[PDB]
Amino acid sequence: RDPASDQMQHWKEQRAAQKADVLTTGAGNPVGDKLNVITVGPRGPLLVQDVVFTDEMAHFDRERIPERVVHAKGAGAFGYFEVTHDITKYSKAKVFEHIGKKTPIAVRFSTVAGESGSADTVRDPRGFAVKFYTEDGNWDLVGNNTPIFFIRDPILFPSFIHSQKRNPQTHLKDPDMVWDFWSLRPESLHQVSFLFSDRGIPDGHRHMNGYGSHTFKLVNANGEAVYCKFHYKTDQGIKNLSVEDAARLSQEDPDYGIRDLFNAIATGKYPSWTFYIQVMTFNQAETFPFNPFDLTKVWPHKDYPLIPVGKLVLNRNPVNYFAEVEQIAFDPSNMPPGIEASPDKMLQGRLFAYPDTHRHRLGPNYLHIPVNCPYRARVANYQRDGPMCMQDNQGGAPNYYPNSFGAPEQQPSALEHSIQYSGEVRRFNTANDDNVTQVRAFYVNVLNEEQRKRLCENIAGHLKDAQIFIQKKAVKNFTEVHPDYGSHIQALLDKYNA
Amino acid sequence: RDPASDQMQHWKEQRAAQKADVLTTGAGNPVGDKLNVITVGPRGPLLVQDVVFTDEMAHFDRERIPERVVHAKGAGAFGYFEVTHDITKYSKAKVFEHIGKKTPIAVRFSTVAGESGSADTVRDPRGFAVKFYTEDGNWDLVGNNTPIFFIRDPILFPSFIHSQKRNPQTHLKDPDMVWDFWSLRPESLHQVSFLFSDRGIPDGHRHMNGYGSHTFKLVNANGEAVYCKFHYKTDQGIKNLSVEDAARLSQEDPDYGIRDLFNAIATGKYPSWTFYIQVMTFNQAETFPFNPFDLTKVWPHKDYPLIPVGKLVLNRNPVNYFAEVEQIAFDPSNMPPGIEASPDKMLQGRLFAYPDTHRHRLGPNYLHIPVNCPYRARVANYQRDGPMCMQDNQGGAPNYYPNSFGAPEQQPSALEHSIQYSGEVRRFNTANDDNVTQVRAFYVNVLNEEQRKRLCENIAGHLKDAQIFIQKKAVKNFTEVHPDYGSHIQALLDKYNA
Amino acid sequence: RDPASDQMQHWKEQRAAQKADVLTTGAGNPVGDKLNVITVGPRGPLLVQDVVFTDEMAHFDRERIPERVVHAKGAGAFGYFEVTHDITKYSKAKVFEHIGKKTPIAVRFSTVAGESGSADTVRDPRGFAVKFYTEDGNWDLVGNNTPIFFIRDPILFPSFIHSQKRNPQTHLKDPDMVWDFWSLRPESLHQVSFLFSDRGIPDGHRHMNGYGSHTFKLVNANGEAVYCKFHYKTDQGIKNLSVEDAARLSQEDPDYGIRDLFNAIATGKYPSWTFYIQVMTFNQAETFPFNPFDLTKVWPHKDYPLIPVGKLVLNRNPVNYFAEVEQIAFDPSNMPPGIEASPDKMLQGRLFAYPDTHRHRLGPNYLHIPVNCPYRARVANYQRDGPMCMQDNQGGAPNYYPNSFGAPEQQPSALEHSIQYSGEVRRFNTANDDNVTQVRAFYVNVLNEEQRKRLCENIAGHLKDAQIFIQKKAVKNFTEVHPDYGSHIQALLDKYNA
Amino acid sequence: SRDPASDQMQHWKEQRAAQKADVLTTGAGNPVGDKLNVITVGPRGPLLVQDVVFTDEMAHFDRERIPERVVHAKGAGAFGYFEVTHDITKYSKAKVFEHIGKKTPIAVRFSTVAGESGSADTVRDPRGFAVKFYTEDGNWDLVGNNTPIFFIRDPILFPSFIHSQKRNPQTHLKDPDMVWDFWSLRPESLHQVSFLFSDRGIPDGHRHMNGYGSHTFKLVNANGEAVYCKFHYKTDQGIKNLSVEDAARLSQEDPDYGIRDLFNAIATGKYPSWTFYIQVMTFNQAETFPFNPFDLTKVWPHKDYPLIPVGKLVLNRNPVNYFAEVEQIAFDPSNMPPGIEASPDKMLQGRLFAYPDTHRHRLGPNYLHIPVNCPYRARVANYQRDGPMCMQDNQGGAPNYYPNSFGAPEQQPSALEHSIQYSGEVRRFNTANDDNVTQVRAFYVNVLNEEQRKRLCENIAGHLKDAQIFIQKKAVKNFTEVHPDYGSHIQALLDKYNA
Ligand code: HEM
Repeated sequence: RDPASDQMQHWKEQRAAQKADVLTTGAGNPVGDKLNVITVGPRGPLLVQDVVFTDEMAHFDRERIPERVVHAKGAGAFGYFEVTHDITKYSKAKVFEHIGKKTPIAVRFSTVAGESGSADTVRDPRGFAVKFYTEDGNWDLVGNNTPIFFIRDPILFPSFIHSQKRNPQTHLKDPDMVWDFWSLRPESLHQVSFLFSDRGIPDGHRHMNGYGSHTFKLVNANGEAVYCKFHYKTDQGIKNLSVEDAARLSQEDPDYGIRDLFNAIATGKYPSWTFYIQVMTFNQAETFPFNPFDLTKVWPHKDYPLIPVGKLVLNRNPVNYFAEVEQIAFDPSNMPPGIEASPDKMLQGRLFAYPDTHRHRLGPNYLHIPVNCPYRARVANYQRDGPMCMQDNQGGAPNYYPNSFGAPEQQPSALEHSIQYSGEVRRFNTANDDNVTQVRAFYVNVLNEEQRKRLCENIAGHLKDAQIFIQKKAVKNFTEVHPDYGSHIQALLDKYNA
Repeated sequence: RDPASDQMQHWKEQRAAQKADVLTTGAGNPVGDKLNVITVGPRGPLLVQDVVFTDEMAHFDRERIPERVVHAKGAGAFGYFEVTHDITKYSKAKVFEHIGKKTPIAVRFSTVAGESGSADTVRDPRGFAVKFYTEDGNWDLVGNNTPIFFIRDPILFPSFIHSQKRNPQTHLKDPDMVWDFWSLRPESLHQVSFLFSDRGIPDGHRHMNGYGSHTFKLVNANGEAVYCKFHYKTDQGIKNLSVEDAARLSQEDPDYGIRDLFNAIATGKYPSWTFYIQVMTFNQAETFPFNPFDLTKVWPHKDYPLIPVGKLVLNRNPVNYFAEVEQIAFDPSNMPPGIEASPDKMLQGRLFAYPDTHRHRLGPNYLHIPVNCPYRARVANYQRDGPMCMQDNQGGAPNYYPNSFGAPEQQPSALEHSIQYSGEVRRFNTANDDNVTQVRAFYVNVLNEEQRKRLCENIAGHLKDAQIFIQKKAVKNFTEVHPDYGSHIQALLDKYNA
Repeated sequence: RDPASDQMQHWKEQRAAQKADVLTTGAGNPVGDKLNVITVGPRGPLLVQDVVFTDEMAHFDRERIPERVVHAKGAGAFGYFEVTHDITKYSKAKVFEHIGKKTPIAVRFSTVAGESGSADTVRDPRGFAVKFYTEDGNWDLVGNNTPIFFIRDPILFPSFIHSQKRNPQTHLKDPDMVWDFWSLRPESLHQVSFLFSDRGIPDGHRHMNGYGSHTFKLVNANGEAVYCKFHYKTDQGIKNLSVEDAARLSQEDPDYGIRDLFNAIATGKYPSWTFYIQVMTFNQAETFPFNPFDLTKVWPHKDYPLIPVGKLVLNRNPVNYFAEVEQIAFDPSNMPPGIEASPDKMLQGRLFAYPDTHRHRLGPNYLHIPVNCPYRARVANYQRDGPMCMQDNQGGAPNYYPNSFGAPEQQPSALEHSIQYSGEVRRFNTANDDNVTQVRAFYVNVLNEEQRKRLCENIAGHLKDAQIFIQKKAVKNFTEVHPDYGSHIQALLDKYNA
Repeated sequence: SRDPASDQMQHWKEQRAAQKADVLTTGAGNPVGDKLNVITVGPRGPLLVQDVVFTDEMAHFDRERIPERVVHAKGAGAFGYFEVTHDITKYSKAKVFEHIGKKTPIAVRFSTVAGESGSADTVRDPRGFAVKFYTEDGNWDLVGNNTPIFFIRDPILFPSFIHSQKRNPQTHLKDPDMVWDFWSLRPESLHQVSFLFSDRGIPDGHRHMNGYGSHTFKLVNANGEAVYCKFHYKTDQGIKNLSVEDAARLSQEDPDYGIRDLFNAIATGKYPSWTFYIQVMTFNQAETFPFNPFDLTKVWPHKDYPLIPVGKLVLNRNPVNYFAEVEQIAFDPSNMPPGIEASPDKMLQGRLFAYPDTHRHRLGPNYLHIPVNCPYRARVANYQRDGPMCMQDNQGGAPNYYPNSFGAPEQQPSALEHSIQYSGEVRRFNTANDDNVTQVRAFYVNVLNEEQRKRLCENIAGHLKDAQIFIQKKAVKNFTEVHPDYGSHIQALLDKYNA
């Protein structure tokens, strides 16, 4: 009797008021009997000329595409972003042009490590990907529910993902892998501390915040630029699940977040987020006491306050999930003029990985998929062909550039902003950037002892199943942040170890 | 110039009287400079943040799809099929519903053995596929320029195709392979004789006939059935290129068939074909002097004369060749009600092979591409998902059948025609059915002494390159068709063997 | 300190005393630093010439392949099959040739509806696939832990699967879908009663049986044929979990089946199964009160007793799960001489489905994958090419049959059995084919009073969520099996709809 | 009395010295009783699904084809070795150059450029000359051409140039407007177009042509010192070309002339060889070079940069299966062992991405598991896993994350990349107006005699004539800037054609 459990009945109401459609093959031929197969006699074998069977059976056999290598389990919704404040002094992006402008958006939430059948309510970072359909093209802000990440170099991302997933022989989640990587890489202390905090299991997707995480770049109409951070905080309030609640729910309803989001929109409780930016000038980036492009660190609110910008509103549920959610593609490199990448190593690597994996998971022409289409921008270029090529393939337009025959032209208004760099082209070590200073501020200044104990309990509940030498180096890293942090964990580890 | 050479100039005189479009990325983001790459300094290395380069380059790297395993080289056009005579007593198909009914058609000609770079004017059968967009879905008549073929059992087709293409080690056309298989399978004599006659290299595609080759089955409104052939003869006249003419044109213009057909439609010289059918009753099927479903045999006109039905007209050149011709897919299994298959073993195998290879060459959802979409029918079934799902995926419609929720329903007016078959289920040998009779009639009656000489010499020019024991068995088959036939070729071979 | 948790340390104890391997790219180039990405200066952007990063990131972007459309969540193991008795009177199959002959096997257990991330201890059928690498090629016996199935016609299979999986709009398991199809298809009664009994949730894969379910056909050396059923019963004893235990484990260890099997093998507690068959002669097939090819029916033991055959033993864990378990493919069409298919419409449908779905999920040459390779037979034929062709591609052997150059030859002894059938070619309706007779026997004779209580409880526990009109027609089906059956369920349903 | 290619099926059979035929099996190894007749219900009845033999063979026939190479689709392949003759360890520490007399297996694919899988070999086109070294430090792919230069000097123009070299997107026909509108708007193409439309446009097979790395590369020695090098391999068979008349004839008579020619030469023992040289430019001379030494449209003059010998390439083994060993072979310019790196050549930078990207598309994500692409002389050990058509053991139970405490593969600092300092703005620097004419004039006036200049002009005219007049005018102005005689001679011919 919930809106999700009645969707077939609601879809019906319209069909009772018509007749049914005629059942057809894929080629549109009417089917006379699709409940019984063609055989010679009632007890005879099946015949090849039963095309109706093979046509439907062969499409069933190809229903599955590869799930996302990460963030495989998720839920999608649609709505709009509305400007509420003028930040045209920082970014000339059309999406910020004037107060009151609405831009259609697509959103997909997710976990990270679990695959397409896992539970929603498990401890994991929560993906929060937003796709803005602007006139200067699509702007993908592929954020998640934390301002930081576990690593600061993108070449370590496949290893970290491997360590979070299944053992390659046993196919089991391996704590030895999980904490051997985290202990050997102490830059994860910051996001690990956030991961095992209360915010590690949000109460559905509507009660959590979202962050672009990376430092980005904004460019105004004068060609001047600043660096920035994208925040969108829930208007529904920060709400989490205790580990007792999510465990029950992980079995009771592994699709808790999907059901919650669909039911909420289906009854008009349209969720919303307030969209902010932090701004840091180039001079301020030269005097920041850390690397401003270090994904393990936040811009403190005192020195870089939140400037409000707008509002994210989700008011439409997907009609077909596979078409509109499973096949949606977010590319962090989808950035319209007035918004550019920073030299954040992690973001730099993301600029390659997403279109690369999307050409594998979906296909070379994945931007032709309806939800991925920049349907508010006029696409015209010199790319042609590819498997599953749709529309007119830009027809008979000349396919080489430059040309003398009227094909599209570049326009200097969309050219990037120039930055001077100097240095050797090599691999600079960032393993020993500051790993504990901002974490100590998190352990002492952000949490109460009620949250400190739950956090130390949350880590010890899972680290206990790793090897003792791993716990040694793990605790060693927590004591460098706070001796309270380590010894608190160490006592609880002494408990499970007996 | 000819309308083919001027196609870029004409596009300029239709579009380029306005401003030029905006050159964008795949995601629609405008591009300021698509002529120079992003580097650090004028002589510095390339940067990953030049995603404009990666967007265009990665799509270029993915343009190519597998060519057709056969008939890789061809040309496409579009037009209509119009009804001129009433054959509704034979077939209830909506395509012949009333005289004057027009149906949009898609057509693609082709050679057979050559790949995408081969020449048009070479000795080879000529594919002639026609796609009818009917209200009952698409009907694909995937014919060629001969009423017969080389074999009568589909299990030998992959080897015959292998024998006609490149040697697996040298990648060269091997005459040993061609005539070893042909001498070992004398059922090929009928189509080998047609291949080496003047028709083997028709003057383009407008000057050849088209045939469904196979015996088909027609069903009227009262359930009664008849067996039929599909003929469509050229209205522009039969015309053939000579050996020196085609050899020269293979050098001067490999794409002769493309250019000729394109320019004809472009100068309003629309080619056309007169549609016919032969009808054979089920009682006549039992009295037929051969297997009536034997693809190596014709139905003689004296005993089974042609019957007018309609006309085929091609009057629209493709706008983008890749999207409309290279991506087009014809399935002989695509038959609307009133048109069914016969027990032709060859056709029986083709029922599986085409939708099977199309899921590979194009993809599981290849019917979603525009030219293969049945855009005059209403596709409604319980198939969902698949790679590159292009439509709404039928929304939130119930995906299972039967169901109590108004989803599509089978209609019993589309049921197939039921007939009894007699015998054990078993591999029946057709290798030594009649191989020579209808070939002797082709040699003595269909040709004159001018055409026999030119045909015998055409065979000798290719058979001479195989080994002697291959020439021997080949002559043994030709001598078995007619003594003058075999001795004629043996005379030429002796000359070449010197 | 179970062997699963200590897999990495055990692997390192085999290192120990070996210097670790040099870390390379895909092309074998040694890597200097795989922990830091190339940039222009310590805080400059990323460079395309960091091929090491791209080489690794691009492969991580492609790790995932489509999961199985059904039976996605599974566990694999290896061992052997040993012949214990003499059934050469029935089957000339070399896999049964002598008592004591050992044939290697590979096995995969699985759930059905859950996808890759789902839990093991849920109510579902349990796939039990066995691949026999025989000297006559591979024999795939793709069974599950029940001798019957929900349907008896393969064209209903996509819809049954669709109704068991997620709603197309909400992406949630939909009880209306599950029971609308089940209520409208009473042929599901027999397997539904099994599914919701105690046997619906086995305590791991070692404590369940396996059945081929379908009728098969055995042929001996003298051409005599008989029909057959396959049975292999667990020597570890049938053991099932309560829904309370199963629901609890689905939160603790969703991989309960994988862990129990991996650790049982690794501690030498090899599970085993006793392989049986039931034999029905063709004369008994026509006298049989039921249709001996209806997948919803069993063969009663009193009239067709279990004939012992051999032993299945699993004594080796997989080394790489993805390479050995995820990529393994079973085709019921893989059958050596002495083992044939029956006119069982369901099996007839499966003959096409598995190779079809493996060419998509895995690739056209998925038989080249080692676990799918028939490494005890010599593959030699005229198939060539295909994407990712890995072996010698059969070198430079003549690729056409027949030929005169000593290529592989057919041998007539491997010919199939020839039956004569009778009747039209048409779709015969099998919806009302005795849907209750063997179900009432299951309720009355097989079960005690407790089992009936749990059965009706497990039924009403899930049917409670279907619409009232869906419950009525469902209770109608159960009451047709037995008035006590459907009234006990109805008595429970009213306590749920209150 | 027939070339070895013709007799290959006969030679295959007689290799079976009275062996007895292999048993015909399905894909899964099941013996086939009758692969000549399909299963029917009666002699005149319809086909049955339980004929698994027919479907198994047919469905694999339906999937034989893979996408062709987006460029260089038409070509031939051969295998052999590279032998070191001189000591260049002063310049590079590559194991393939380790000591004099050291041999390394090589695989080579020759190719044309524009035509697809069915085109003719003896047509005017650049010739691909890719060489794969299976060294103990992994594979070294040297993906070269038969010319030391190219048409453009920025990788972003390569798709547009290739498009303008292939078929018109509506008519599927070759288009002179497309071809000569791009070249005339991009006058950096002058240098390589002149080489194209000279006598070296249609070589007489693959054995009678040179090979070059074209790009400037970098060589690093054992001390960490680097230079800028050019790779050269010269035919030991002599420069030999086909006339326009004979090339036209052979394109019809024998479309696969080069494939056949190379195969018979190896099969009769006439193994072709190429002497491997290197040009060497220090970093000081790099700052003094009158052009951009990383400009792919320019060569280092031999008088100023002489050839230093290294060894010879030798092709002595034909492929056994063309599809598996030639059609499926994959060369990646980014396959470079230590002691060999890339220069900031913008064209080389784009190719670092394109080939492994296009190879994951054409062949599949795990294309390095294909044998002819396998670096079978080095032990692959990394933290990559799974993927479509995972072939070997997938590295077993080895830990799949780095760093790790369980003895999995480790980086070694001896393979670390050479470091160069760069300075400037990060932006798009224009190189369209670099020197486009200086070396083009040297080739027109000195490398060619009067007889070759006429054939050169007649080849440009015989093709450019089919373009529109306004394209001919801007094209001649480009040739005029090379030399007035150059532009005037072409204009003299074009006026004859256009009448
Ligand atoms: C018309 C009926 C059926 C059809 C069309 C069908 C189809 C399929 C398909 C497409 C797969 C995926 C295979 C893969 O991707 O690896 C599969 C898996 C499987 N099926 Fe069915 N199925 C049917 C009924 C059955 C029956 C009757 C049984 C057993 C008696 C069964 C047992 C299994 C098992 C065990 C697997 C998993 C194989 C593995 O572990 O890799 N199925 N089926």
